[PDB]
Amino acid sequence: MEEGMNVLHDFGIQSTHYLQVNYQDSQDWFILVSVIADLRNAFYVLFPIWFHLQEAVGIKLLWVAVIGDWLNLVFKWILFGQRPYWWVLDTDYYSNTSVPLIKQFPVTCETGPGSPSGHAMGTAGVYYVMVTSTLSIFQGKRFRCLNVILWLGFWAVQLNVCLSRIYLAANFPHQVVAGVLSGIAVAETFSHIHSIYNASLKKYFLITFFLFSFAIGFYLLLKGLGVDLLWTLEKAQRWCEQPEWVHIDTTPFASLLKNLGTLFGLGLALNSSMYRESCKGKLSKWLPFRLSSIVASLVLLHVFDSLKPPSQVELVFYVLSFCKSAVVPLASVSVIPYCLAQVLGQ
Ligand SMILES: O=P(O)(O)OC[C@H]1O[C@H](O)[C@H](O)[C@@H](O)[C@@H]1O
Repeated sequence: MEEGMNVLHDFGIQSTHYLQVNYQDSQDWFILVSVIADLRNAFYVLFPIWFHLQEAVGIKLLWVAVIGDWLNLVFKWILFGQRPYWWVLDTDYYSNTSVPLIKQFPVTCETGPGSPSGHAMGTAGVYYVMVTSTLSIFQGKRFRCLNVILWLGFWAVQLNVCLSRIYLAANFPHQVVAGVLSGIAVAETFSHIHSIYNASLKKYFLITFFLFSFAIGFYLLLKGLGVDLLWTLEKAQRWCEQPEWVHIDTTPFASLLKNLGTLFGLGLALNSSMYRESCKGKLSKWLPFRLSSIVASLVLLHVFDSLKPPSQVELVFYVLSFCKSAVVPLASVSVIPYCLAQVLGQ
């Protein structure tokens, strides 16, 4: 088996070297592509925009994003998998030959296993939902041209994300291909599910509790058994160039809490009391109201994102991240429309 994964690793290293050497003027473009491809933008930009227009799309988008980031974590733990920025300096494969010279970037110090890519998986899962929903909405409200344009844009986005994750290292081509396929599969699976709407308040809590308990118990069971699931945190603390390039917000534990928090926040916002009576006469039916709601949500969420929880004790950071993630869907669905209604309603 060892002589089989080495071929894939060497192919990835050679591809990264070729991209980095023969394309040097596209560094900033690839960094920008890798920056605006974070899932943070799927909770702070896409969801507020898509919730106030055909609100059935926003709930599906949030559910797909959360379940995709839980499945990516769980399959990242078991599949293991290296990243082409510590493997180059740690392997003993490049003996009898010169080791290739690879370059690191302020974003190439990721902590975590990388067998399914997570940027590609999330981007595919979200943009497939968006494109399919738009095609369904504008279906004969010349369609072939729109179909071709939207699918071309989707595939261009996926290709650019793959090239970005390969150029800056931190991932192998088979990893990004697997991530794209898994994201598309998850998007389709939730495209054929109709129970995520009008769910009770007990359902959301039971679901998030089951996910958290499964993750924590699985980790504890393997840790007691003898294996170490958190092994990439030690290999990223030696081979990263600058010790300031690693952050705690990219620790497998942080993402899980940040996803459970936003799921619970969406549940609370949907099953609250202000949402059920947001309209008070003539409201929630006019374009100015919804456009102003979108603008206010975007501006206030962008301002509120600046509040960085203190990172001195890990438990405090985890709980504050949970609460801060829970705030955004609750404050974007229940509070801003209520304030706008009570101000410009009479
Ligand atoms: O695609 P990757 O390079 O593995 O990055 C994807 C991962 O980035 C962060 O570190 C988070 O832990 C995850 O929420 C995300 O899935």
